[PDB]
Amino acid sequence: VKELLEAGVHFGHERKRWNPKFARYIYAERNGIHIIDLQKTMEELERTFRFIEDLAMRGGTILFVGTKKQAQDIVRMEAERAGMPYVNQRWLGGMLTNFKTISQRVHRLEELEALFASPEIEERPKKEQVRLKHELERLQKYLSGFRLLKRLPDAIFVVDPTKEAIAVREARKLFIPVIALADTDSDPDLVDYIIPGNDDAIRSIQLILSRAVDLIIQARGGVVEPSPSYA
RNA sequence: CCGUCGUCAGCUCGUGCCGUGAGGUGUUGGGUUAAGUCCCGCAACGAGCGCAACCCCCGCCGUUAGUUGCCAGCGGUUCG
Ligand SMILES: [Mg+2]
Ligand SMILES: [Mg+2]
Ligand SMILES: [Mg+2]
Ligand SMILES: [Mg+2]
Ligand SMILES: [Mg+2]
Ligand SMILES: [Mg+2]
Ligand SMILES: [Mg+2]
Ligand SMILES: [Mg+2]
Ligand SMILES: [Mg+2]
Ligand SMILES: [Mg+2]
Ligand SMILES: [Mg+2]
Repeated sequence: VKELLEAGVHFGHERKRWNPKFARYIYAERNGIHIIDLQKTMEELERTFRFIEDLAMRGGTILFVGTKKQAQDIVRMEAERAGMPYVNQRWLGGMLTNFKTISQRVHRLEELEALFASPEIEERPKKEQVRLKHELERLQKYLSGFRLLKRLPDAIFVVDPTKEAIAVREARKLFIPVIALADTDSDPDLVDYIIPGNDDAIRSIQLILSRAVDLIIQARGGVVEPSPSYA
């Protein structure tokens, strides 16, 4: 499952826009660029996946965090493939720390599902349709992956702990383990299970996500061959 | 019970987040409207009292009804 042709996909980026805590996972600066010791990536995959694999067979949910436009679509395929929740658009404040309240806003979604599946009155004003439809069209935009989540995840898995510091912040306050693919602009000490790698190139996001999705499905009852990606 | 600022676009709440704390946040920000009006954005997410709507008068048309009201037509018409 592990693989070594990762250097055929990322080895890292971003110059002196670095975070000094990450130096322990950096090989050298060549291309005017911080370069990640890929060896140092394997070590942490071994330990991180052990967590994920051990987390797999226990039948426990995982929240998928990626919202930079470089990792936007690629998380949506993969979280569904493993049948687990994600956030694609905005990470709402209090998704975790205020779950019962945020998820009180999925009950409005599930309730819209039914109402627009006929009939429960269509003699409701034309303009109210206009209003309700768009609201469904609005709600749908954000919550499509969060709706699966019906309880606090036993872990969360992140693309950018720097870009999604808020997510990381809530998880911490809820003692939830934090997992993340994360490059040198990020804060290492902040993540429990670290995948020290490029977090912007779609290449790198595909390799590390999918193979982690596969490790999840492998120990969660079955296996399957390849998954969708743009070249 | 009333005047009043003021028919002005405002005033808050629940939870979460922030601050030792008063409190902030949301309610700020772009745009739009008669309006916290609606949109877009966002550690905020919703809820409430207000705005608006629902009620009355007027402007067009219709159905129903035709006296004490009306008279288009015809006939009588002392001439109403
Ligand atoms: Mg990065
Ligand atoms: Mg509060
Ligand atoms: Mg202060
Ligand atoms: Mg406090
Ligand atoms: Mg307060
Ligand atoms: Mg105000
Ligand atoms: Mg205020
Ligand atoms: Mg404004
Ligand atoms: Mg006004
Ligand atoms: Mg309003
Ligand atoms: Mg706001």
